[PDB]
Amino acid sequence: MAVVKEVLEIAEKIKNMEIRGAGKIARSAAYALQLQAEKSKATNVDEFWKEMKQAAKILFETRPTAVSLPNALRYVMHRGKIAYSSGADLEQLRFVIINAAKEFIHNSEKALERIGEFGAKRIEDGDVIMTHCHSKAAISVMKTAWEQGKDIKVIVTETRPKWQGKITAKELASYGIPVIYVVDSAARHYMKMTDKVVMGADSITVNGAVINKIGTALIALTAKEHRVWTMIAAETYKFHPETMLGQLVEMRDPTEVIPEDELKTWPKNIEVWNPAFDVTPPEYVDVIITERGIIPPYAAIDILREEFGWALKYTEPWED
Amino acid sequence: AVVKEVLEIAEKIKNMEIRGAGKIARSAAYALQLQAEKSKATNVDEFWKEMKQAAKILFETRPTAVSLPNALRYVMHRGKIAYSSGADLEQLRFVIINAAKEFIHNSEKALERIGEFGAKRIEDGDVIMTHCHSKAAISVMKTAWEQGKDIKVIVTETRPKWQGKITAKELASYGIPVIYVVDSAARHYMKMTDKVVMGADSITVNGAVINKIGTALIALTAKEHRVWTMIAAETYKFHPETMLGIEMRDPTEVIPEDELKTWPKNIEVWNPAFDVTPPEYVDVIITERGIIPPYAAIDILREEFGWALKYTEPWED
Amino acid sequence: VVKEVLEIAEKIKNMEIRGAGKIARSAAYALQLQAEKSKATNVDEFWKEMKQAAKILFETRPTAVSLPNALRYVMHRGKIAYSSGADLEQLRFVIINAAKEFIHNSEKALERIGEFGAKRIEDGDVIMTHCHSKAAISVMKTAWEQGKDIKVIVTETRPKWQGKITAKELASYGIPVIYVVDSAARHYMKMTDKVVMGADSITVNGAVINKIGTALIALTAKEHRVWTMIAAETYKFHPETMLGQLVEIEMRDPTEVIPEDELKTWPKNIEVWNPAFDVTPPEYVDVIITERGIIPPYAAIDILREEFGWALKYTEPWED
Amino acid sequence: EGRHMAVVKEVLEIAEKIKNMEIRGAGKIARSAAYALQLQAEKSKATNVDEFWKEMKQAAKILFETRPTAVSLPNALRYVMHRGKIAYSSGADLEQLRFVIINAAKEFIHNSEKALERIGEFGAKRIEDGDVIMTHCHSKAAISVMKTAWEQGKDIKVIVTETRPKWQGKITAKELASYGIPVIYVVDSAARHYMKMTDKVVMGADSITVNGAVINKIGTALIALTAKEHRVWTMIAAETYKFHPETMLGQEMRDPTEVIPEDELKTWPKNIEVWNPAFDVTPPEYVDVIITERGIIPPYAAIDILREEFGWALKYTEPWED
Amino acid sequence: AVVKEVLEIAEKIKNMEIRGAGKIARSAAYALQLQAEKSKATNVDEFWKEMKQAAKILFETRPTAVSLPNALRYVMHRGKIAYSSGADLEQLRFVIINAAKEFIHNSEKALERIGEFGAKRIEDGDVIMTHCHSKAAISVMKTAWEQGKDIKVIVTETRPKWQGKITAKELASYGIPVIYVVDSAARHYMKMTDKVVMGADSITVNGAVINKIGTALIALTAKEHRVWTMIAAETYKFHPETMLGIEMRDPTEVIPEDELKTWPKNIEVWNPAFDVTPPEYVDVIITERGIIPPYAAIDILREEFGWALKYTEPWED
Amino acid sequence: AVVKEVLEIAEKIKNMEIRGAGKIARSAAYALQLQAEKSKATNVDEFWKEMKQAAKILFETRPTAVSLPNALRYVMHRGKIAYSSGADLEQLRFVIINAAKEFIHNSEKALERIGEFGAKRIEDGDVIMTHCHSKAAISVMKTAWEQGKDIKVIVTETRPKWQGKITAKELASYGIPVIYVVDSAARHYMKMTDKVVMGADSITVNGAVINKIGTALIALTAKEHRVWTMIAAETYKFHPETMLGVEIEMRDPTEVIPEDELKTWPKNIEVWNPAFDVTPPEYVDVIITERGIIPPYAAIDILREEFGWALKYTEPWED
Ligand SMILES: [Mg+2]
Ligand SMILES: [Mg+2]
Repeated sequence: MAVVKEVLEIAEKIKNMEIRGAGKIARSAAYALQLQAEKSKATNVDEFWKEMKQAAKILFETRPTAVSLPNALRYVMHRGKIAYSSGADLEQLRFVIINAAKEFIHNSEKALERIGEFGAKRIEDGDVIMTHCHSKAAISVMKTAWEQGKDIKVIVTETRPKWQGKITAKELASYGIPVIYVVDSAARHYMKMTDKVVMGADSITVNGAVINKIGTALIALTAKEHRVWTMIAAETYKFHPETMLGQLVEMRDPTEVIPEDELKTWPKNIEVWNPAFDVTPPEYVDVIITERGIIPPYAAIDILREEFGWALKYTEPWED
Repeated sequence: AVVKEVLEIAEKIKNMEIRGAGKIARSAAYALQLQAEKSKATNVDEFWKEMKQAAKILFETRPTAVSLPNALRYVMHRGKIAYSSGADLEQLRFVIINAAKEFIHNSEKALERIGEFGAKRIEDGDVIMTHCHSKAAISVMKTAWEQGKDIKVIVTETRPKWQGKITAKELASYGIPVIYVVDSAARHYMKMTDKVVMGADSITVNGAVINKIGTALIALTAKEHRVWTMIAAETYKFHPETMLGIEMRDPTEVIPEDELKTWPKNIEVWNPAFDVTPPEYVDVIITERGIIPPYAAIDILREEFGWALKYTEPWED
Repeated sequence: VVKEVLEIAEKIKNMEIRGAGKIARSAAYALQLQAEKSKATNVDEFWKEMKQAAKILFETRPTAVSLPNALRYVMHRGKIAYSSGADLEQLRFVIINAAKEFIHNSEKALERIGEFGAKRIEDGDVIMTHCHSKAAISVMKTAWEQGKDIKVIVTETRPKWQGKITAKELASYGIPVIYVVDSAARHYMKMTDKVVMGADSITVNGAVINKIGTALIALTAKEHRVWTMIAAETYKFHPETMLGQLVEIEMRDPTEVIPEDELKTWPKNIEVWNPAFDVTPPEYVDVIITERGIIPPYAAIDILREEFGWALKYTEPWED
Repeated sequence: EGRHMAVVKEVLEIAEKIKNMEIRGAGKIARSAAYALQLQAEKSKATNVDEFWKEMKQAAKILFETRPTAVSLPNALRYVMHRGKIAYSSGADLEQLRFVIINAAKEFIHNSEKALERIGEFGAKRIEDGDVIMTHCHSKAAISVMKTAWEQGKDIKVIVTETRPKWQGKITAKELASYGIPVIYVVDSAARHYMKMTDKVVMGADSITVNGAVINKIGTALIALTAKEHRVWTMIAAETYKFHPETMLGQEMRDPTEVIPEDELKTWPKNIEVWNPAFDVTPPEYVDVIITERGIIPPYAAIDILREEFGWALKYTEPWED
Repeated sequence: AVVKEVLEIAEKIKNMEIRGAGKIARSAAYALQLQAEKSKATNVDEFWKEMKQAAKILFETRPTAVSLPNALRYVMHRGKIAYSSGADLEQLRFVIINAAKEFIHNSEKALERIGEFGAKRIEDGDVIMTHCHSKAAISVMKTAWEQGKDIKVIVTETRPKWQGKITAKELASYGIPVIYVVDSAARHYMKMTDKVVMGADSITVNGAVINKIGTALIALTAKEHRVWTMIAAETYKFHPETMLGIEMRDPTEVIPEDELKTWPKNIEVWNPAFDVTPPEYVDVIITERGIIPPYAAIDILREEFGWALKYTEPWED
Repeated sequence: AVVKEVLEIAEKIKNMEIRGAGKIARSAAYALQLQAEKSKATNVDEFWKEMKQAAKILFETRPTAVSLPNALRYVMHRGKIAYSSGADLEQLRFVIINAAKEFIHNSEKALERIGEFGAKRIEDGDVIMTHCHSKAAISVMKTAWEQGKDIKVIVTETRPKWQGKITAKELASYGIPVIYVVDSAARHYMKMTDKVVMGADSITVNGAVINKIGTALIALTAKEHRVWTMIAAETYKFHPETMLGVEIEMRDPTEVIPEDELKTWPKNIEVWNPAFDVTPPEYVDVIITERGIIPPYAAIDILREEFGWALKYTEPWED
């Protein structure tokens, strides 16, 4: 073990969750690799690649759950592993790893903006838009469309149990966008007057299925039933290599639904389940809006391939 | 030319003292009965037009109500049929009182009988999903279980007013295991649901179901999962009109007045009471006279309340 | 039969008078005169004068639908009376009476249909229509006159261009019109709230026979979940089926499509087919707007039975 | 000394004709743009791979900007440039790079020249003797599939839809009739009525979206909808360079007088607005296969064509962008 | 007070000397005819009282028989109408006797009639895929062919009892081209099938069809390929209840006893007799009175067997 | 200059002496391995020629088979990359030999791996339905059962050859509770099925599955009931062909109706015994290969990345 202090610190903040959010986390791990590369005591082209992998394993293990973390690492390590086994020199390999990370970081910092741009192109003047939860990426599409002078109205679903809809209603209204706040159970009733559906995603599966706050799949279902164009705004680093459509089907604190004081006063045979997400089938989603462009759900695997060097080779860049 | 025994009820109905689909329809019937058990009518002619007022009276107390005009249509139809065919005082006065009593009884045993029919469609081990707080739907659940059927109910929260808490506590008290979830979880758990049993506010001539907001979403994913879906609704909830192709409630029902004051002026809170569930998303409707296909609603209107295409209320010109 | 009966039949055969309503009313009028002017001295002798009277009108244009219905309406009621041991005068009365009743109702049909349909039109509704249906237009004018702000998308309706007539007519009343070629029906179904069309005839199951193009529109309306209404008088309901033997209605003159001049400029191996109608399955029709009220398509048979005494098993009222 | 103009005159000349529209058609344009890049590579006076590559990118940029509405144009550019960008980045020298580019363009032009014939053959594999085929508008690719099947000895009858407002069906009817193919001319409204006696639907395309959706003349989607309703095998004949990386339109209202002649329309109350959309969008689910010069593929493989043929991927720049 | 002949026919239906939807229906009806033709009653009320007794006894032989209750409903419905309208002994006796004859004659022309109605929907050059061995369905094919139509029939094996072999030879006998294949080949050959014609054991109140296992599978792929799917069934096979949302035959039908003895005990050979085909997967039902949409099944229960939202059968108090 | 053992195995293969997807594959790979291990070439160029000739000799034996050519592509594609890159004689031999060995090893542990991956997607209590007799499919269930996961398996008879009996008996042995039911009952029991797992005779470039007749019907109903459906198949079963835009293989009619009984049937009757069903990729959630689970529409990527196939290129042993 010969990893820099910088790296060890970043992983500490990640492992303890001092750094949260797909974007910030990914940006952090990429930057950690960048540090291990800039300030490295190495001397040969193998000692460097070795310690580079040493670092990536640590960062990786801070949170098995974290979705964007593994990808930021794969992004930087795949290009590195390719330049490496290409016979590249020491100072040569270092350069590769630094620009890969720096390019990742920059790309990520601009992620929310570019997604907004790409999604706004699919937003028309007079469009009534329905959304769910509190998604920065989705909100960025609506905001950009409004800043382009497009006259839109956003139907915000409450999003029980944590009510993320309130934050979304207030945030959107703050920019001056007309908002209609509604209970989740009303998504179908108003799908009849919705032109576009724009939601975010915790992660995307290899089949292009969408993992997001419960209710999401319900909205997508009725949107599909009404031929309402449905877009999912998500960064490339949220694309996941495994299946979840029939492999997962995370349970959260039951008290999020029924308050502690209230829950204890309830019968014993009544059980409160509070599932965090549901899985939206690829067929219920028209396109996924990423920082690199709009793509169809089933193109998810191409993203995993082109971006993070994924393949059934089933071996992580920092592995062998 | 109306008895106080009538306006006696109309008042409470018009003022909400007598509230409930069942009770309101029964009182309306009872009213039309008294005017037939305490009336000073010479012959059948002064008698009939004497009730057309009693019916029209109650009819205008709450045009909004659904079970209100059906109760009236029930008796009055069987009255105008005999009347027209020709009848005297004690001839028509009879068919009237007779019908009113039947309806009233048929109603008192409604929830009981609906549970009966519904239970027959419930199997041991059936996981059941429901919405809002329907006595009709709950009766079905409570009967299957009281027949020795091992059922487990998934109760949806049912925002904005949380009728789910009521349904959850009530069912658990009967000793029925309950699983409480937010409305948004309806699709997620539809995968492990066997039967969907919900109530109704009203039913349309096409067999469409008008019920608390969210009901159509559940029915939509039930159909997506080929889950047998039943709507427990008594005959007098059948409307002779179309609703497919809107009743906004108090916005503070969703966001409290004190909290809603803070919110920006460009944020409106919409609180629709119901949504409309298409007949194709409902397998059968459980009435107190049997189980029927949704689109059979038009037949119930004809048989039960004497509805015909070229129509005119049975208590008018 | 008398003379008036005969002089009306020719004005029907020679089609010197047409229009679902006009001929129906005229057919009923004839039977009325036969009743009002018959010199029959016997009841059974009178019943025979009516049967022959009707048989004569019926044979003028079997193809016509309203005709046999006007006769059925009047004759079914006459036949019933007769079988109850009704006298010469009671039957004459029953007939004359039924005839005038049918005539009156037919006279108020367009108006009543207009009223019934307008109740199903909301302020701000975009309505797509096809051909030039007096019944459909009546629904639109009536809604507009109730103060409802509507915009009507009028389909061109080749080959005879009825859309032009409808566009000019609706626009003349102040109703904003969008005129499009038939091929754009799907394209604009996305901004349509309601579809209102007429019918040449309705089948025993609620299937609609109307001007070529109608079924395509209804097809895409079903695809977009757009409330579809057919405006049609009760006497347009036929006891025939479309689920059984394959029946394709009249083929019209090719020159309606390609004029004679242009047509002799074409290669001989090109045939110009010009079907008048197509069939809309009852599954693509939400409601039919009749002068007696709104009904689901599967109630069509109820109209035939209760209104025209038709019976799957029974015979024609003026037969035997 | 090595004095010379960066972009060669031939390129500016070809670009001119495409800009002035002197050159038209998805094939001809794509062919001319590719040929320009070929000439640039054949006549460059550069003396080092870097300068050459730079001039190459200048050439493409000029061509790309002639018509941002022409769909085949940028794909001809991507085909040649993507392959040049690869050779270039891989450290190839002037000679090697010139060859790669010149060879790619020749390859692209040859494939385009043979595209109609090949689409014709791929489409015919799916046509059977006695088949009743329904078409729309006037598509050379689609017509090619029909003439090819008819020439393989397969008797077919073609139901030609009128295709208003511009009446392209008349052109299609006369043309098919001329090759000796029996034709049934019909109004657009009759599509569903005759879909029951139809075996195959073969239409063309103006462009194909990333999702495999089809952009074609108004009415195409309607026909496809009723074909699906009836399970009639539906094929869209389209060259690879018509595949686009965008969604839906990727951008059209034509002149009202195309539908209602001016002399008659000046007679109509302003109260009536004549809407004449050029295209409609056909969902990939109403299309069984797309017939390409490289073969038959399902609609959702459109993204594979973009990648393999035009080195397309989720990048921020085009192969000729710095 | 039932007459000898009624107890005789009743016993044969109970011990099954009389089997089959048709024979059981015509027999039950004939029994009612006899009770009415030989009744020794002299009072209209005593007579009707007998008819109900005789009907109750006939109805209890094979409770689960489909057409049995309907044969009784047809006759007894027209009987309760005449009676309740105030008919005299002679008149009621005539109505019942007339209603039974009508039903029996109708049932005897059923196959012929169904065949004719179905054939109208069979174009020349059509390819038909069938299942099991249904006289009704085979009647449609035999008829179309007899009308001079060139059609080919694809016959599915129909495990476990190979009823397909019977249908094949039979059809072949008439000189109809036949294609025999395993059930599993349903979908693979759907692509070449113009129309699907199959029989039915019974039809539900929703228009769902109950028939030999596999029927619903064929109907599913048929709708997948949008092929016209017809179900040939007699009106008396329509039942007032819902099944969708059955009988388990002996495993020996699948794996012979001789061999099933070998197999490990941790294996179970399930052999259901029927499956439930959703009305959505069937276009029309071919009846002896006409071609109807599955959803029009309720109009047949009403129009033919006087079925309504009542609680009692025409022979019950 | 084709080595002895090469013409040797190419004989066993063309003579059906050797049969099976895996076996004929590994065997074909091996052949190329010996050709490389015992070649008498002076330089690379002449050696490659020998390799390209030994390959074309194995290929021409059954030019329509599926596993075989994928075995050849696996080794030959890797050899061409080397050769093209300027690989010297010994190097190229090394690449060839080590590629044949990867292919053979990977192929020997194919079933274990597939069962290992498929098992990850099988939950405790799950009811699995299958068709025909698939070692790969069976391997998944067995692995799940041996994982402690309580599972029942509905086995479909699978006429006309009754492969269901074999599968029912086999799964029984491992101690797995089986439910035998005729083909016609697939839908009736899909209502209680949690997962569908079947095999494949091959996979097309578009992800469509070619398998024993009746396979498409089951996937059809499984799509209707939203039951997670899985197809277990070796990567070398992917075939660079399309079914999109005739009969695959008509088997002897006697498997359906015996000669003794058929001989008595009239001319009018004609029995058709298709061997395969074509299952659309839309009715298949994932394919289970020795390298992991993949969506059907990714079949083209397996052909490209595993066997180096590309529509615009020629087989690695051509020219
Ligand atoms: Mg009805
Ligand atoms: Mg791909």
